[PDB]
Amino acid sequence: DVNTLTRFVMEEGRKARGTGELTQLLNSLCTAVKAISSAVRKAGIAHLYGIAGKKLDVLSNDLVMNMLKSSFATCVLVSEEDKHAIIVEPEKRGKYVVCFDPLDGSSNIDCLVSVGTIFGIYRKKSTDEPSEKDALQPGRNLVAAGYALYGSATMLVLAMDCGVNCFMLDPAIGEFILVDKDVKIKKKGKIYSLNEGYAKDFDPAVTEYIQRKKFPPDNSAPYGARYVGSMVADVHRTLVYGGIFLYPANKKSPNGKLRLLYECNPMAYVMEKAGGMATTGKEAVLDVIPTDIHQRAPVILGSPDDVLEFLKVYEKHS
Amino acid sequence: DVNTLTRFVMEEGRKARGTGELTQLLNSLCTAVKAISSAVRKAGIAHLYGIAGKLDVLSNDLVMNMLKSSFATCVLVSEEDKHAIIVEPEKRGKYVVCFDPLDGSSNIDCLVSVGTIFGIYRKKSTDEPSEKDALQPGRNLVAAGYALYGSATMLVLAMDCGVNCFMLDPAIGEFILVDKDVKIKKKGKIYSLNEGYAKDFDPAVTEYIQRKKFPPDNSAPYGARYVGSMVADVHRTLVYGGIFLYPANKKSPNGKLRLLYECNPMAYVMEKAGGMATTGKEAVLDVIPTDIHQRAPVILGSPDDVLEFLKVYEKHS
Amino acid sequence: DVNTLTRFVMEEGRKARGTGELTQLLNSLCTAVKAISSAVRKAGIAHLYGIAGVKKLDVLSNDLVMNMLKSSFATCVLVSEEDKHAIIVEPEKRGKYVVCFDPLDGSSNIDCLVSVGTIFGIYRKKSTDEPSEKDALQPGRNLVAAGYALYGSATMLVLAMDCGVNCFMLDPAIGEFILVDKDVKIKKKGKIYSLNEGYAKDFDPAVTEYIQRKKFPPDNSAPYGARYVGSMVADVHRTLVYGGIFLYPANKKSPNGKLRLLYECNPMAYVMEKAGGMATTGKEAVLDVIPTDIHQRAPVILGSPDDVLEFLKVYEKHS
Amino acid sequence: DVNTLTRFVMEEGRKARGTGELTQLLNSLCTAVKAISSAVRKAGIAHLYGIAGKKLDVLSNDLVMNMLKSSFATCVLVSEEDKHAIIVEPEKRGKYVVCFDPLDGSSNIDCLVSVGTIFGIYRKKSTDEPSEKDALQPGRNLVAAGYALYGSATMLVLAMDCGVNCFMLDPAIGEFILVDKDVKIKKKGKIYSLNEGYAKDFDPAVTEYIQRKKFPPDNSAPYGARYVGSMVADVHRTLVYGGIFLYPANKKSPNGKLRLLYECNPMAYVMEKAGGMATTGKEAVLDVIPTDIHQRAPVILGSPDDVLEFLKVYEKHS
Ligand SMILES: NC(=O)c1ccc(OCP(=O)(O)O)c2c1Cc1scnc1-2
Ligand SMILES: NC(=O)c1ccc(OCP(=O)(O)O)c2c1Cc1scnc1-2
Ligand SMILES: NC(=O)c1ccc(OCP(=O)(O)O)c2c1Cc1scnc1-2
Ligand SMILES: NC(=O)c1ccc(OCP(=O)(O)O)c2c1Cc1scnc1-2
Repeated sequence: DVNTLTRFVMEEGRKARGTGELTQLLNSLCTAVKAISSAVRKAGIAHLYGIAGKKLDVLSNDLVMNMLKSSFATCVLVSEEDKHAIIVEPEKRGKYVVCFDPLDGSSNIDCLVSVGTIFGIYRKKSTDEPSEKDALQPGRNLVAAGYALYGSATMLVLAMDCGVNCFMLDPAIGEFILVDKDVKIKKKGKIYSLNEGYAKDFDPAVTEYIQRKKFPPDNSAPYGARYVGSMVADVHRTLVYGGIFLYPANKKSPNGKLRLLYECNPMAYVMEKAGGMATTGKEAVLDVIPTDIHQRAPVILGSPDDVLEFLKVYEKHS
Repeated sequence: DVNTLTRFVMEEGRKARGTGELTQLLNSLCTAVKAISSAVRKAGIAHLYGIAGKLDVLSNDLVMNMLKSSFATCVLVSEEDKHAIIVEPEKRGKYVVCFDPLDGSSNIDCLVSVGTIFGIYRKKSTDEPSEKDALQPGRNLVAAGYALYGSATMLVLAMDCGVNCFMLDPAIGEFILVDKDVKIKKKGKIYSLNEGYAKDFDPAVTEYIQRKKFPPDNSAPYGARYVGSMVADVHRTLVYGGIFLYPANKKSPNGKLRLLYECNPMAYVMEKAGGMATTGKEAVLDVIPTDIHQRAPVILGSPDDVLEFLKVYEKHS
Repeated sequence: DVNTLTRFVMEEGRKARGTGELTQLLNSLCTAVKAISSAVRKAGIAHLYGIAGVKKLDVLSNDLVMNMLKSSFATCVLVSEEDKHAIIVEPEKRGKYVVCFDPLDGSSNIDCLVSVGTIFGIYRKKSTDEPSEKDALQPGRNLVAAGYALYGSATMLVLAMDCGVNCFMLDPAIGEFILVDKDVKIKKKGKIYSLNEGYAKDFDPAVTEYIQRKKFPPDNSAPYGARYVGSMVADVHRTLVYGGIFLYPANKKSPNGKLRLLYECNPMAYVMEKAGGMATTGKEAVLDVIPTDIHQRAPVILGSPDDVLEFLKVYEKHS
Repeated sequence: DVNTLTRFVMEEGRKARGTGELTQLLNSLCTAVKAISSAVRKAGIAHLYGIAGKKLDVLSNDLVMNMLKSSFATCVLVSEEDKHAIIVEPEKRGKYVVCFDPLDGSSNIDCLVSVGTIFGIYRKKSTDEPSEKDALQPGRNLVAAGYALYGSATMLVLAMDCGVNCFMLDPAIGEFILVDKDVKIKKKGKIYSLNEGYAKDFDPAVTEYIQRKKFPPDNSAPYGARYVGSMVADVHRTLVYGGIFLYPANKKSPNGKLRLLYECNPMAYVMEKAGGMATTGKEAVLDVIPTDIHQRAPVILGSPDDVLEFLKVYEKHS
């Protein structure tokens, strides 16, 4: 029996016996993702080049912002594109807070590298008028999170209490088809992923861990390396094939490089619901209590056995 | 003035004052690429999952059938077939095509970028068409390039007139020229290779990479990128500059990538863009093949970067 | 503020405070319509012609609607022209709704690329017994929702319910039905008449006179223009958009008409009335006919109120 | 062996051993048709209705005009949209003259009625400077003509000396696939098509002919009636199923309503190449010598036996 994102979300929402807001929020997000996908694949670019005689990152942010506002299900929206949190006007306010990266990896979009949209949804905790503070909740409080990967094909990965589910976008009918149910990551993988160009500035624990991947002390087979440079692409591969992904702090970026609210937490949430792990090295990414919407956070995630191994090394140097 | 792949190819073909075969060959290849793109993006997958109650193989079938039906080819070598395919007499043309229908499909499960690579040669002898016709050095290529099915689909075509990039507009199924006579940066800031092979690296590769991470002159270290799909990594190299490596080692003296449909085409694109592509010992394009599926080591990209690698290579030779 | 079919239906369903079944039913129908549209526009036809080295569209369309409706868990009885008998949903997937539909209206002459469409009518099961064909034998007056999808120059879904008639345009770039016309109302009177005049010889006297009045106005006013696509969804939609009248009447040859009551007449009659229009068999409102056979035919004259009323005047003159 | 419009045209052009201009002209027209089709099917309409926060007839004209000019194959362009003939600038001039209707039937497009693009291509016959006069050639001089129908699906019908060929647009790959080769219309059909709302003003010959279709003299079954209201739709159905199409002259319109250069001649050309007929009642549409680029012309076309029958009636009243 075929299942669609719309059908799947509607059913889960029905079981929750709530107001239906999260359902509308996700439906709206889904529509925005399809619009972003269409623009990313360059539909209509011919008109830009004069067949008849805005930047993608900006368009993507506009699509998400507008669809979420018009869903009547949100009150505070934090985007990687905007310096300040966006406060939804009173007549369209809902009880949810959304932190998102409209188009992850767009910086190197020129090379047609895979790009994506990352999102994390929280239920407003405070009763105060909506403000940026409502987005400062630990990832542990997420009600839903995931991402859309615009790679060889477009896929939406949605994680919630019921687990992780993957939907493939069928461009013929503009429908997200459920192709992988209640996904779980491999206990242990054979791929490590990180920008080794930072080698010179790596912390000792990262240096040793990577060394163990290339020169297994037990003389087992060395791990293969992959690093697309786009978090959504690297994380998704990690989910599908297992292994480990790292974007640790650098000497130059003492608090890591990736952002906690819309890059780390969402992926950490997907990973844990898939039976995986995500740590800053000191604690679970999901337990970090944010003080700034754009603060950075180090992150090491993936197969449990792989992350545990890294933590062992980390502890040795602590 | 907008330009399309069809219009561009037709015009160049007209200037050559030939039979029009290469034009038809490229038109057919273009159509196949759009079909592969459509399937790669998973159009119609809903029917596979029961809404009404392999990609590598499909891609090879699309290229094979379109090329044969173009009446412009006589010998077809594919990464998917053990032996060279000989076009039936009634559909034979003067060209030989070596191609990889869907490069990087091995990891297609993670939705990693994939692509199609191709190299076109003019048959050199009047001998009945055979596998030998595809054993020409890349230096003899008349046209070569690839289609990248990434965030968007792009077709990169290299010929004597240079390198031109066309973006596929899915709304009208038309390849739009967006970058003309492309040239790669003299020097980049990104190195690309599977460092998981570190333990088995050749001494020259180990030192070169060490210089990218720990520049002896204390300059900024290079960033690392390795998609795992040749078309994706090579295209990034072309767009941003830098270097790409899939070298040889004691255990793989000739490398892992294939000369005919992976190395030669990319080497050709690189040189036409003012870049370089070496096996370490000689230019990839000068290697004279003896086997259609033979492997070849390859280091390509910005000239200053490749030259630097060669300096290190020489140091260990 | 943009609105989509999914958002619109979800909201209306929420206001009804029910089980959410009709919402799932409509979502599923929507998905099927997009799939039908894709196939109708011939996506992938290249594969059929050997680009890489097959079932009829009416059959595929029926399969799409049937499968999506069954999988919605919101239906129990499905009537289509395809199957002679009503389809009874298996117990484990039964919902409280009954759906009567025409998977691909006008497919008979589809080779000419004439506009085609999907027509549907949704009823709430009334009986307490086991689902059967009988549950589809309700007068159109009992419809909870009805409409059609027109696969013409563009694809549009017209949905009629108590709240009125709303038109959604399918944006192929994102596979989303965009609301472009809200609470639509048909013009009080139009200037176009639509029917197959090839049946002239067998026309009922009332139809003959009425048409005569459209071509040769009694008060020498401007004669009406004629349009007849041959596809009910196309002709009816034009009638809704431009106003006027559509006829597929009965006669000596066809005493009960040619179009089907359950999945052709009732749905269009429902859309017409919700839009402030009319739909009569000549004797009574189409919506009031109590069916005794799921495939029974019914004569139908619908469109602008003033035009239908005028027809009825002529009809009465011959009665 | 699959064939595409691009492949088909390139091959025919090669056999002509010319400059390649008509090939480029057709390729360019093909691209324009795909762009028009995309817009007609309303791709991107979501952006018009605010998903992120120019009329079709005008856009269509712009697409055809721009693509034809940029083909470097034309010198004079006549469109139903522009009062005066468009003269291609010197640096982009080619030897062909094109008369076209960018979007036929767009007047009633609000009802989603089928619409289409009609075109007729002539070779400039003069040696002087390009002018409106170069478009005043009888249809008999056409080198190529046809139309694109944007109906349930999009199809391009191309007629040339080699015959009539039909190509279906596959939206998945934006390719026109040849599905019907060297098409021939039925000797006799069973459908008549005309706006009977003009009955009161019908010419006596038209009145009698239609009367014969409804009340047959040989007691054969009456013809069925069909009238979409869009010439491309009605003419295509006539081609596919056979029969007859009429848009005759009456009391008020002695010269008919449809335009000779970009509506009548192209369809007349398609019909004759398909073994059909097209008459004004007095002579073959293709033999009319135009004196005004926008002049009207009566037209009766379709299956030969049907047109011949009409002509018999016409002669009876002459
Ligand atoms: N525990 C959960 O995962 C949970 C809790 C409350 C919910 O809805 C609450 P509402 O906003 O309707 O008040 C929803 C979920 C999963 C989904 S999917 C669509 N809605 C929900
Ligand atoms: N020098 C060149 O780059 C060259 C030589 C011969 C050619 O065709 C010869 P034909 O097959 O028509 O005999 C073509 C080219 C560039 C292009 S683009 C389309 N055709 C050609
Ligand atoms: N009066 C109405 O128009 C009405 C009554 C009950 C309904 O749902 C009942 P449910 O199946 O949820 O129990 C719905 C409607 C309009 C829409 S749109 C989606 N659902 C409904
Ligand atoms: N006999 C014909 O129908 C004829 C004559 C000359 C032609 O090309 C003349 P050119 O512009 O290349 O000089 C072409 C055709 C059919 C086609 S299809 C593409 N080109 C042609």
